[PDB]
Amino acid sequence: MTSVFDRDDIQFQVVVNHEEQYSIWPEYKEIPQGWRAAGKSGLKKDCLAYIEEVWTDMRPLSLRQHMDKAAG
Repeated sequence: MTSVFDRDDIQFQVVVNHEEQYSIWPEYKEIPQGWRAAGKSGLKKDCLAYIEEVWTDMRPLSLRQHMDKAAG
């Protein structure tokens, strides 16, 4: 057996600009000065779903991306 161990999970995070716009950024990269991390960090699909909401309390309108494929 090999000891490499397959763990190909590339994580991202949601970043917000001073214009309160929501974008995605890889976890492994430093954020450009002027933005900050917000929401949840995780897979790209997590980030996609999040921005769709973009916050949600009444209804996750990411449901409209279920018409596309799977909200991710």
